[PDB]
Amino acid sequence: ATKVAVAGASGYAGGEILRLLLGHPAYADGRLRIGALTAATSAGSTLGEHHPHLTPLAHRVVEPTEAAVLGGHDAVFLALPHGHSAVLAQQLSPETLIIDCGADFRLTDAAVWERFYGSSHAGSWPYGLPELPGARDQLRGTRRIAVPGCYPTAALLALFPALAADLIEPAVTVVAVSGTSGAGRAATTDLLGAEVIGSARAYNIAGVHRHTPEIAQGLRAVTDRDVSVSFTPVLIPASRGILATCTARTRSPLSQLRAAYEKAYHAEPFIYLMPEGQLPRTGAVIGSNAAHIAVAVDEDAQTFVAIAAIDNLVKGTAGAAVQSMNLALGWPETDGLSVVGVAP
Amino acid sequence: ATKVAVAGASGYAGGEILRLLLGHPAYADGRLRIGALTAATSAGSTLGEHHPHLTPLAHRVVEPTEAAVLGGHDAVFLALPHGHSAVLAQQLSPETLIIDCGADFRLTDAAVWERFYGSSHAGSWPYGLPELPGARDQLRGTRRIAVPGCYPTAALLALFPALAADLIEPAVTVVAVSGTSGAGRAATTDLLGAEVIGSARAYNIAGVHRHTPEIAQGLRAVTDRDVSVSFTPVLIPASRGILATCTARTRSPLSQLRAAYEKAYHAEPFIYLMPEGQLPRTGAVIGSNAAHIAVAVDEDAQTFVAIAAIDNLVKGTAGAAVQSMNLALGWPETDGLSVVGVAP
Amino acid sequence: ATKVAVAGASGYAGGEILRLLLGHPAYADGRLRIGALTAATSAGSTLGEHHPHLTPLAHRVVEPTEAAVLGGHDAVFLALPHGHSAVLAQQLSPETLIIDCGADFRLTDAAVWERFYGSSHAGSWPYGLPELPGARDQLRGTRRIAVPGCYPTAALLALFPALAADLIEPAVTVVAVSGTSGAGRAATTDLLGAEVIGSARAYNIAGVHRHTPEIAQGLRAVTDRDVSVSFTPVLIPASRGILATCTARTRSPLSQLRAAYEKAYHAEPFIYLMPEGQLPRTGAVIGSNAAHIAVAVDEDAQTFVAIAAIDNLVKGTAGAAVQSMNLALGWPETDGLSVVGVAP
Amino acid sequence: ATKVAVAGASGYAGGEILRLLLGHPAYADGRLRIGALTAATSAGSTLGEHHPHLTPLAHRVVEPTEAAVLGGHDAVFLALPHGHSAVLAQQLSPETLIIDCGADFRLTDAAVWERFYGSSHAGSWPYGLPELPGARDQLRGTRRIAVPGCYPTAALLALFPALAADLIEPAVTVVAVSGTSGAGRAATTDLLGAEVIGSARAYNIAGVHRHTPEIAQGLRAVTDRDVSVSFTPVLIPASRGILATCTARTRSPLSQLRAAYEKAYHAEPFIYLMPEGQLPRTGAVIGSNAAHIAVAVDEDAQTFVAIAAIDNLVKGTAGAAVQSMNLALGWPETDGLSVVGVAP
Ligand SMILES: COc1ccc2oc(C(=O)O)nc2c1
Repeated sequence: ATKVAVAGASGYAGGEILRLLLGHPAYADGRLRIGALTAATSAGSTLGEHHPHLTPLAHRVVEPTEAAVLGGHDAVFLALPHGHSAVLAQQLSPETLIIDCGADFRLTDAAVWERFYGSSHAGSWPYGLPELPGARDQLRGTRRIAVPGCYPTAALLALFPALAADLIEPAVTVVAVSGTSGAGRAATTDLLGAEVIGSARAYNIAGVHRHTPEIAQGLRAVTDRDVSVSFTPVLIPASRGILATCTARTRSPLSQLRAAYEKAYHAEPFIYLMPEGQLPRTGAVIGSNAAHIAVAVDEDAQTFVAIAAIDNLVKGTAGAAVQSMNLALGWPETDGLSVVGVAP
Repeated sequence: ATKVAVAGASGYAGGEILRLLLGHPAYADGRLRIGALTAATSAGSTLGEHHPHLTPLAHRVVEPTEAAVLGGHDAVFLALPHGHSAVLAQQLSPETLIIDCGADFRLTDAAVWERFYGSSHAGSWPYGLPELPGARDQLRGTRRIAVPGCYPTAALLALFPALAADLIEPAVTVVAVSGTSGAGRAATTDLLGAEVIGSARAYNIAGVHRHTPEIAQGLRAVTDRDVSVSFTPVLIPASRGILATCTARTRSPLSQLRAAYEKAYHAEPFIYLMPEGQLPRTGAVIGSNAAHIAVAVDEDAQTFVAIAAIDNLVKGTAGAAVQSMNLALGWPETDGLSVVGVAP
Repeated sequence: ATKVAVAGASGYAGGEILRLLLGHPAYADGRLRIGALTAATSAGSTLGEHHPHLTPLAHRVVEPTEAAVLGGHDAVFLALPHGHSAVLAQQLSPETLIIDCGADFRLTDAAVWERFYGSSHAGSWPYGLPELPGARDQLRGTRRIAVPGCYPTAALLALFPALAADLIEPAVTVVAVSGTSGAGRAATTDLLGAEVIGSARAYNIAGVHRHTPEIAQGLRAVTDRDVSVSFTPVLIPASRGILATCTARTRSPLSQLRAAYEKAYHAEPFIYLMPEGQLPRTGAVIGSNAAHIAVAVDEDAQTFVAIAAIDNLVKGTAGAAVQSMNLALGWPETDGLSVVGVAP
Repeated sequence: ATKVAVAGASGYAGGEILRLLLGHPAYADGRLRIGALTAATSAGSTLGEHHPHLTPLAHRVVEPTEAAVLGGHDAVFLALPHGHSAVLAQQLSPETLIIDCGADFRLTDAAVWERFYGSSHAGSWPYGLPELPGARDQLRGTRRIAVPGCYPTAALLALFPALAADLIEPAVTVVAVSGTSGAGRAATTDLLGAEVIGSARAYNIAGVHRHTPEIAQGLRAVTDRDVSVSFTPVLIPASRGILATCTARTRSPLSQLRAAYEKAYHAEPFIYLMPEGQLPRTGAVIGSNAAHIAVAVDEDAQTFVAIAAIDNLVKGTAGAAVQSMNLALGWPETDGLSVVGVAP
């Protein structure tokens, strides 16, 4: 009865929305209808030209991207770059579920948006990260979703408990490796297979990366102290995956950092704490909506280290969208989002 | 009802079988229960120490592979080296469904089997290739199953429908590239990551790879003529996937061959014919039970060319295992096996 | 005192030429200066913005590709392995040593050329593959070089000693895996890292690959029969590397065939026969101008199998180019060319 | 004429010394000669069996690792599987140049050594990082040399100059990604291509890594305050390369920090300072002995960021090893070591 359209369907995100939408129970029983699949430039093509893993929808024809095609859908995924979701949302009937993978609606501070993105703040919508305290309540039956960035999802999951229990200091370093699908499907020379194979490199360093404020915005959402974030992302030879290594100055004990995480997550179905003597690997969460997380303390340096492993495309993008979609239409949150990753 | 056991749950196959069983719809509604996860290798530990993606079963403990342990199971998965499924099939009730991922019960010729293994021939169970014509009816209600080798699964899918209608000569050549995951978890020096990264090498050439006669066996089943197969495997920097390039001297028009395949596979839900001038790619099938297949004709060389992409671990082993038992138990055969790959 | 210019310096073939020139003995003593570096687009930027691995040259500003800029150089390299260089070559003084990496001057049949390239045939220079019979002689002193394609160099190297001795039939099959760098540096979607990592796809199949007639061409110079080439190329997750699997039916015994290959190759310094029971791998030759070669007989298939492994940018391109530059300036053939690869 | 021996030649470390030795200019003129090749578990096999990339020495036989096999050599490179070569070192003539790629003779603090390794402190020989203040002198004419770890080489090359001019706090964080050739050649189930490919994982975190102290020790040698090291190593899908992300609270403008680096390094030919707007990548330095460094300041977070790239098997092992052995014998430091990488 609920028909959904996808803007950006030819992208990596839109291909991952459509993969999950195809595995959904409400798509098996026909509750959910895959409607119009639109793209910016390849309007006229079949889906199987872009996404040959989506063979069920291979025949589909990709449509232009305007409200003339997105009307009369109940949900609408925008897997768009920024600046487009803002104008496009305003064009759709305010009763339709807009779920935005773009950044346009993530930020609460307008002057912060302006410094990192260079367009005008559209405004804030419910953040698509159910585990974040106070977010699940906000998304229940909501008709707007701003899905998080991939890196902030890894960083908040790794760091927020220990800072929410005031067991670490509100200055955190984050260094996260990520696979090449976070860069997008836009072809450049830095994303050529020959350039990324057999090479790592960090980029947009020393605070300029746009996720930096997102990490701090979500860290400020469980603390009263000023929050400082040094963010460094590294590109590695992998197609999916994000290993976030999170550090902060601490003084509290391990048994208290530990016990605070399993209280935060012992009921969270998608967040998994590694058994003692295990560390997360991106490999283990790939294709799933899970996050493998380990905590430890560096004593000779008085530092808390949290490590976190998500899939940039699932829990960092599309999974988060469908998860928070489920809460938006009252369906079971884990409707269609497995915790078993495809390995090796 | 229907209790399930897995012998050799330590290795790549066991985990993959467990991964499928966890998504099987009979596991949701209870008609299937995951029981003894047995293993000679490291009996005593938790699964998670070996399969950190199967976290619903990370707590389970690896009992050793014993007749006593598999006893009292309505179904026993056997993903171990050759020779031990001959031993253990003899130690279990002839009514228990035995699905063997090993080699023992595949070759219905006896001098051939001793020829390339040095064993002595255990016997012959129905070939778990529900798309080999006739094989579907020999598994509808069976209790003994031998699932195929990964490369044969791909060659015979690429080659049979054209040899079946004798549009090709029975002298076939097949060079197939595969990931490191079909070589097993037995840590050897040449399977190391540093060596297999950035490297492709041929191995077990000049028809001495024990998948050579298994391709033969499948192929005589569709020709009265004299088959001779030149098989070369090549290993490439990937973990899952098989791309099989299969060519043969031909003289029939492309149209005659094209339509033969559309006939053999139009109502095959797992076998997908690439649209005209599209080509299989392993990344599109990985994590899926799909075979992606394309054919053309080399006129100047008067060769038929067939390309077949399977996920080596799903459709080439575990997914076929699961597929056969679906037919064994009179459950729909598409249950718990998807055609949507995980890509990129 | 030889001045050298490279047209196409911002790409892979050009960059690898420069890399071999910087470690050349003639460059170390002033006998070879590195003149102009040109490319179509991106003039005025620095070479380090394209090849940060070539830090000795990183300061060099890239100039426009005109026959002017290229003038006043004793040797000019045309780094266009996928481009068309015939125009320029006939606008430069004919006293210049011209090394064309592209295909324009490879083929000695205008008809074959128009069919596979859709353009007017521009002629036929000495094939820069010194190892093939009577190839090294036409090169000694030559001021015009046609550099062979990566795939062609491999297949030819593994099959010709045996066609030449009439110890195999002239109907050869060649299936070659290659890293993504042979696809050049043009930013196309299907060459992004996300796409090529974890996948393998055959491309341009059924003899529609412009390298098919080149292998036929080079093979025909060693026999009298026509030669029928079934050539299949596959892309694998690697940046460099070519491992060609070459089959052909025979009734020769192996010891005769190995005899052929030792005779063809005992005094060839860039060509290494694998000891009995060893097979080449691509990682073993990356960086080196070497080729690694094995040969076997599938007897139950009456087939002869050869494996060749070379680097697609060294022996398949810049190494051959430089190896034929040494023969063209009367310098030692191995000057600048290592036989030791950079593994792992 | 210096006869050189290599203990543990069949490992990644050893293979990389012999490769560098073959390109050394004193191995062409004959002042250097490759003597014994000791191999613990494979005496009696052919080196080619272990290092198919080293074909000039494929024929050599691997001998048992014994002091008589080595004696009678002017130089002995020690590269044991887990170092711990103090025992064997003691069995050698004091006349001999001993270059230890292990850890036993690295650390100058015997209690530190005991705590991290759990063993006798055997002492400390000159550290093979000629670029460190006052270390190059300790190296001219030495006959003992302790090769530094791959990780400390990069962390100390990214951090020493800031600390040396007192421009950062002495509390430093290091997150370093690395290829699997830094973890040795010992066949283990988590070092398999199927496990590494597709995955990143941090290991031995939060002070547990035996290179945390090494980084701490080299940093102390340049400032008068005391230093803490948060060190986190991350394994990524690559055979070679380390990308070190280094941070510390900042005391200064960036102009002060860049000056500190251009002064410290401008006369170091293996250290390359990235230009305006560029950042280092591991793929630029592969197989060269260069390190590429860039530095920046994150003003919002009051954090300095250094990024360093080196080939772990070259500048973190065999290159430092041969670069030291050049100074041990008064040869030019740069002999046999290029600053040009094998990209892509
Ligand atoms: C992570 O959030 C996004 C948002 C837009 C995107 O677009 C693409 C693309 O590949 O075209 N990937 C995307 C990811």
